[PDB]
Amino acid sequence: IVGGYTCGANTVPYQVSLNSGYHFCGGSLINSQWVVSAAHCYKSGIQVRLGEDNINVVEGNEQFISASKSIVHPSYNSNTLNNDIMLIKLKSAASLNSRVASISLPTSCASAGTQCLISGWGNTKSSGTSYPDVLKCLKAPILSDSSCKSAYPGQITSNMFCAGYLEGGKDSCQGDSGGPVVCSGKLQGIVSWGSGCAQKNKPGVYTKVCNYVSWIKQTIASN
Ligand SMILES: NC1CCCCCC1
Ligand SMILES: [Ca+2]
Repeated sequence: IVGGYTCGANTVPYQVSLNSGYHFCGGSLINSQWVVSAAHCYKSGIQVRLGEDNINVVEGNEQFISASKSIVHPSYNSNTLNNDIMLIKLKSAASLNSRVASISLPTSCASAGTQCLISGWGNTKSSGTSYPDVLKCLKAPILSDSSCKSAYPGQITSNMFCAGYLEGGKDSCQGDSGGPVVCSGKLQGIVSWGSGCAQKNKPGVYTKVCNYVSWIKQTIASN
């Protein structure tokens, strides 16, 4: 997260770290046994880490649970990044409490202008590289479809939205991939892609979760 702030330990209880020997992506806990992330985060040997603040220190609220299965969206295209969503099932159900909690799926899509909370352990620099270890947060508005399409000609599908600031300075970045965009208590977005981080006229692009609620529920119901 570039241009954000320190969330505070366990203040974002649905935020997970995906670990394969190291943090490589964020995710969102959506029930006791399932996490939503980005398809571009797919890899084998995933351990889901819940209740994290400092990802390099065991602080006492963590639950580490190995993934039993990963399900990338059937129509994920790794070239265009269309349908950038994946589900991860935990080998065992997490113990839900005030610091490890699920986030609600949307019942309706969010509109341009809605303020959202974006979070993660990614790079905090727009040019250099610095990784923070504690969870960072950013409040950002959803941008209009027209401004999003104008920012990225020929690249924005109906399954993507832009959020952030056209002036630059505030954005999600490398390592925030797969993490939450939460607006009014609903998971509306997944950190997906962009051209660099926090660059002028290049806001972050996010997977439009409201398009996938039916798929998420049917998939969970049968797996
Ligand atoms: N806003 C994006 C975050 C996902 C990873 C690519 C960098 C830019
Ligand atoms: Ca920790």
